[PDB]
Amino acid sequence: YVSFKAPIASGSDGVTTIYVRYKDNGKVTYQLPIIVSNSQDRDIHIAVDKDTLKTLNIERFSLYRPELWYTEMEEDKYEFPETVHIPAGSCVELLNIDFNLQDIDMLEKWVLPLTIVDDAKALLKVVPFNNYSGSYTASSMKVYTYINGKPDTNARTTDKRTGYVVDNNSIFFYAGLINEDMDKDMRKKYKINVHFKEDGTLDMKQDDPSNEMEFELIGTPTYSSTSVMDATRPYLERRYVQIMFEYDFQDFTYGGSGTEVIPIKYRVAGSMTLLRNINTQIPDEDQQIEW
Amino acid sequence: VSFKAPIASGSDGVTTIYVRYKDNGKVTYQLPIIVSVNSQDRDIHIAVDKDTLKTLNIERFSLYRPELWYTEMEEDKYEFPETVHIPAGSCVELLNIDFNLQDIDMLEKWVLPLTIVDDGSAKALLKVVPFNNYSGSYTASSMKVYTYINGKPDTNARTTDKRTGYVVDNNSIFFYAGLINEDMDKDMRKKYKINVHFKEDGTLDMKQDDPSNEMEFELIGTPTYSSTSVMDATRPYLERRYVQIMFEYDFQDFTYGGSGTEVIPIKYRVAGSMTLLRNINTQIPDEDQQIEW
Amino acid sequence: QYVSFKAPIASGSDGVTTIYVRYKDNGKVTYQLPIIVSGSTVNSQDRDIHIAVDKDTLKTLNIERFSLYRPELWYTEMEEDKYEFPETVHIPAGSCVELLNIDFNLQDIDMLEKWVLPLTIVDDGSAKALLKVVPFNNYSGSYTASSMKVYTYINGKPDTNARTTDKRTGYVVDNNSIFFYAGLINEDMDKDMRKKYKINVHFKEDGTLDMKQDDPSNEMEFELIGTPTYSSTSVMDATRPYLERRYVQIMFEYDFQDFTYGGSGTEVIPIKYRVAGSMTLLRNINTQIPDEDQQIEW
Repeated sequence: YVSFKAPIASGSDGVTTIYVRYKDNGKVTYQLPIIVSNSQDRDIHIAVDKDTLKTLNIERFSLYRPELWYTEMEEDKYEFPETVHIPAGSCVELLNIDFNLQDIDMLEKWVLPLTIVDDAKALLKVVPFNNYSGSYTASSMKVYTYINGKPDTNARTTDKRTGYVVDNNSIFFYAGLINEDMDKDMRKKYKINVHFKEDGTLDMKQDDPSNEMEFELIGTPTYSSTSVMDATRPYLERRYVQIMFEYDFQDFTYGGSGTEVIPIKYRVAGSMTLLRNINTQIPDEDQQIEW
Repeated sequence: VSFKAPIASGSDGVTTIYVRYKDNGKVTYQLPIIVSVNSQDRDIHIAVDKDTLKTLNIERFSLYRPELWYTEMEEDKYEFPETVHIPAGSCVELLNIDFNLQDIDMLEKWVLPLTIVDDGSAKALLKVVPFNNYSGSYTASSMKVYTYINGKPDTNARTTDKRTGYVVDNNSIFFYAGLINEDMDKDMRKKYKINVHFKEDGTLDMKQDDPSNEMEFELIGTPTYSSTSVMDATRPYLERRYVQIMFEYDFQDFTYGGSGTEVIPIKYRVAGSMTLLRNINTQIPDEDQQIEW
Repeated sequence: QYVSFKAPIASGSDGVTTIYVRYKDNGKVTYQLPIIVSGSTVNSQDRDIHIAVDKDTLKTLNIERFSLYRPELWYTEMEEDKYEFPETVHIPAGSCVELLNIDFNLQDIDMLEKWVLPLTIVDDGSAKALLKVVPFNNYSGSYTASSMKVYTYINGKPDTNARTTDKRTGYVVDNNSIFFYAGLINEDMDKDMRKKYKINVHFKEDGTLDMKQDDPSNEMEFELIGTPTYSSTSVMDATRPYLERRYVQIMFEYDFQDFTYGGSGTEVIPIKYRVAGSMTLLRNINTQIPDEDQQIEW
């Protein structure tokens, strides 16, 4: 039996998360092993399986929740050999998936659905990353509601916010506590592009040119990058990226679509910190990351 | 041959239609019956499609979430002609759906499932949403819900972004007390209805719907409301009409444990305001056609 | 005639029937499940009804209700070592009711799982029962947690703003010990992650509590603050004078860390919390019924 074997096992839906680094013009290669679980010179044929991904979306999220659906990766963003040759004697070969991630919209949950048509499926959730992207701890980020023109004393918080890749040193967030799984046409309006500068200051500007959420940065946001060695595991390095910011924005889409509502102005203030666990015994900058 | 409602259907195939509650709740909804030149005198037969609605409820919500299900509108609350004649040449005709909405329980998500059984040679799942000048989705960001801890309301308050005000009659609506989930078990949910009546003198009447008042609703002070209108800066013909209600009350959540089992009620102090916005396109003389939903 | 099962309460929206069994001396307790012969005529046959465990009906329910993509919400088939019941039940000619004696051995049962005993009548000697076995003691059930404040550690000190929920479930461990999930940890989260936040609460005679984390390595960095206490009080209902309301209030304060909020896999910065306040359990007792189990109004 000929199948695929990713470094980590798939989730409850059969989707495997793969982490690819965004580098120089975002050209990066992922190596997916193909296993024969051999006295034959086998030419294995691989193809994009659009249909398995559609069936999974229906089965998991249903036709009634398309905002939660995985999106098939665009043909212009990837390339892989149609045929993989495993000579007689070998039982393992690698499928080199070459990605071109430049200008990828991380609004979508990109999946590359692969299948062995001639000797088994692989639903690869392609997650680009840089030194500033991932799941930030947002417990010190306070979101105050404007009540009678002034921010209220009572603050709302969440445990984490995702920083999505834009390029090699820029990421984006969804403003305040905006639901990261809300209607895609509506959530793209709350993107905040955050660029990491050499002097330790950040650039924070809304993605929406018309700035319908009326994003307004307060003061000069900053970031600090520090590293601690683990006590228990002495070769493990914990790398922290703390971002400190303050801004105002408005939720003008909470009523659902179509409906024009009274915007709810919010004051977002505090910090968020990203952790990256690195196994400094592994010299490769990508293989050393412990996801 | 198909149907054409003013707004396109949602993610489930259900089209929301807005019908004004008026004089004893008798209102007619004129629903276009489009053709996509018609050289035939066609007699298009319309029927209630109970089965498409049942299939949708199962497919979207499942048999295990009936509290989320759409309810087929009661036969006593609507009437429409079985046959719609579109003469040769016409290509577009209006189906007259006559509703009798008096004493409609807006606890239910009413749907009128229609189908074309004969085109005289297409479905419409109409979610009937009655409205008055005071119903819709109210902004509830200035509404604070305090939990009673050791007999006194706590300092920490909980808020939500919106609450729905459902039609009762022409000048009365209802809300679900505090932050009670508007999609919870229907038998439980109905116990938390607050009837809000808008008087001319600018004051309100707020009383629980439950005669036995099991949620121990107690109005504090006198609830008032303000109704104002502003003309838009950008679009000069657009009129923004605001209705703000100002209230304070106490109630108890005695259903959070599910059903059957008896729990310690959680008393809450609800205090603040809620505001409803209605966008009206002046230059359109009809009071229902000017609304931009 | 139709042969079926008849539990004291009717089944839920899913079709699972909740049965309450008391945790006693080494947790050995018997549940009596009646088997009924319904029909217009009198049973003139000596019927030998055959009962079996129906693994498949439970699997079908789990998939139909929660789907294959939410296994953390799934019911778990009860372990064969925790129950015993006769394979055959004899209803003699004349009778239409007999009882299936289900003998449970609940010692060391992990209440992390929603245990279901799926039963079926394979032969009526000429109907399914999905029993959700819920062990209970005098301290287990759904506690009101509105006075339980959870403060987030911001810059090494607990924040002024507190988060609360309406209820927390106290699950049976033994006859006088229960467990909770620390702070506001989701009781329906990934089970492998969920089990790490168990707090074993033991009710002592002097009115004090023992609160220790179940995880031997204490990865959640649980730290009890001061001495937690409990008070047990009773009020008689005004309207129904034989009804007794039993309250068990537990007063505690502790610190813990949520180190699993990111999902599984990638290691996150733990969020330290200060949990402080009280929780109260209500139990309604019908004093006219002398039996300690039959008197409880669930």
